[PDB]
Amino acid sequence: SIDKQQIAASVPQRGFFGHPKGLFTLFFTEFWERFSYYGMRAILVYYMYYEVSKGGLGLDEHLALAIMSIYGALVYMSGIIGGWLADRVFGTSRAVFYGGLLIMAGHIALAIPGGVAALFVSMALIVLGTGLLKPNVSSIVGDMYKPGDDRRDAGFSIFYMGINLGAFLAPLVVGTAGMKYNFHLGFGLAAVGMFLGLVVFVATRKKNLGLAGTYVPNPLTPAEKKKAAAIMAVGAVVIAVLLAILIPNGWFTVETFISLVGILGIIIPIIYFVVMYRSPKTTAEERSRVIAYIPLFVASAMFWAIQQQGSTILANYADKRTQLDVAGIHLSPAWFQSLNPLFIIILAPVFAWMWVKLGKRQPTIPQKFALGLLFAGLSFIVILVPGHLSGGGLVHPIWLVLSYFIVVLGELCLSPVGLSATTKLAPAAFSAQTMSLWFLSNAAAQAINAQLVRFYTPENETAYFGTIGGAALVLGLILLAIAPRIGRLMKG
Repeated sequence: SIDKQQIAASVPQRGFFGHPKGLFTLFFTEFWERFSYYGMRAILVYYMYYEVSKGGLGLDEHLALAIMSIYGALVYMSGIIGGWLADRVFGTSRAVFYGGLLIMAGHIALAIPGGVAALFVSMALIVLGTGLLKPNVSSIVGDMYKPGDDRRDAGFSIFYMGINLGAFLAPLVVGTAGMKYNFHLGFGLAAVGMFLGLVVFVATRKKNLGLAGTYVPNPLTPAEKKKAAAIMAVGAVVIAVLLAILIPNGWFTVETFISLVGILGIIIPIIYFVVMYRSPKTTAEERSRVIAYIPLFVASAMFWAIQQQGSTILANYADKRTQLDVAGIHLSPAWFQSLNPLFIIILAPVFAWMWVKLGKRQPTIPQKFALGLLFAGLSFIVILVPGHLSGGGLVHPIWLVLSYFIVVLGELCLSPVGLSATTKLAPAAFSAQTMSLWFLSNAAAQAINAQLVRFYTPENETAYFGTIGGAALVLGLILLAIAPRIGRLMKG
């Protein structure tokens, strides 16, 4: 580990609107990575189930939606693996570079002509790449600011703005090109986008970032290196023999893989909670807090289940259930993916002002978890209405827009206090696993979403939206009732 002051001494402190010029490097690196990921994601589901004559892969709609959900789950889990790799072996800067290369390679696999096999390879590359780049790029920006610098909070705020900006612009650019012209063109623009991010990072990181991220904070001992390497070596071999027998006659299929991730989505959080609660490095007070964190984890998972279905289920809804031909123009179904980031950009300052204005009268963190859950459930109730009232046929796009608007209201309640809630209720011995634990509920939600896809049909569409939305409302009411007890248990 290199001293923070010596790190800051290597980084230029000016050059980018009162901020270090390294922020420029990191803002645009992450922007383009998010742009590419969100652009590709906006059209990926359509590319999967559209007929082959339309340039699609011709897969079943349910299979496509399930794969999308597994995709997001694996990406979230990959950030945990990748965060460990930078911290213990690569360094954050080197992780961003290698990750970025893998991401770019993944987009290329989609850009070039190919079938379902090309998609699976692309998925693996992006999952691995995003895991290395996404969590580690945000680690470097902190390195640029010396302790006591009041520009730090402002720097992160600007950096995070690029994530939303990439999320807003991508479906309008990559989505339009992919849907209107050709799918591979859109995937190609995503590849170009990531390439732009790679260029800016590689070319400018030496001067702009200096020593930041070029070191290994927690390197393995020599004995650990041999211990680690053998496990993956044995691990890699063991997986290979299994799949070789399983692929033709097992039979390990994409459905089995989807089921596995669904199994992992339930098992993994359980193991995490058991380990924390049974840990000999925990106090009695901390063990009670872990228990108190359980309903908060469940609420998060329920909320993110609905929210992340906006990129899957509602994506299919925009394409199959929504009147695109309005006002003499044809709306692109991928454009609806721009709704969530747009509403976030506009409403987030309003919510912040509201919390400030409320002051002591503002809801507590567990109550904000409940509010988020109530809004999420409401968004599904609203969404079923038009299809329910109409005998059949497409519905007005205003219903879907409203549904996205409502879930954002819930997101701005739960999400900003999500990590904060996790830190306050996690034992000091597990203080390092705080981000992973918070990410885990979002990952588990998406893994579960994939199992729920089969229930989403035109026949029981009302039942699907109603049961899920109803479940969120019920849990929301329960959480409100136990919120006072949980709030008092929080550290502070």
